[PDB]
Amino acid sequence: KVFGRCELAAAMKRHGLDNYRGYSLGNWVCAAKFESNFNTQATNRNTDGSTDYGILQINSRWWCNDGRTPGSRNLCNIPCSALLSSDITASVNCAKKIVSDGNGMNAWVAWRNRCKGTDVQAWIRGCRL
Repeated sequence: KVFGRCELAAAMKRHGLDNYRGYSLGNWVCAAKFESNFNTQATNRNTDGSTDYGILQINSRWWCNDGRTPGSRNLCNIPCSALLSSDITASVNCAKKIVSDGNGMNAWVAWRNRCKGTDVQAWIRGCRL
């Protein structure tokens, strides 16, 4: 499904992402917008054989297992198909593990490119949270 901006902000908040590891809610909403355009079913193939899955475009080489990626490490221990669900729970749980990995939100290229620095709070203004 395609989440509406405020609808997603409320779901990610309910799931403890506001200020998780030092990143305010807007950072996460901003990452979702440029990563998948709020679509839980987005997928994208990479030159190395991996695919990025879901609302947060979590990569199959290190994080989830899709059974077709050479060098798969499955560090969130989850099938990549669980990440395309309408329930963002599995994507959120795995993102909490990715961000804890000593680099933070730099794991998401769209985030470092389009969100890091800007007024990320704009992503949450006008919503009831």
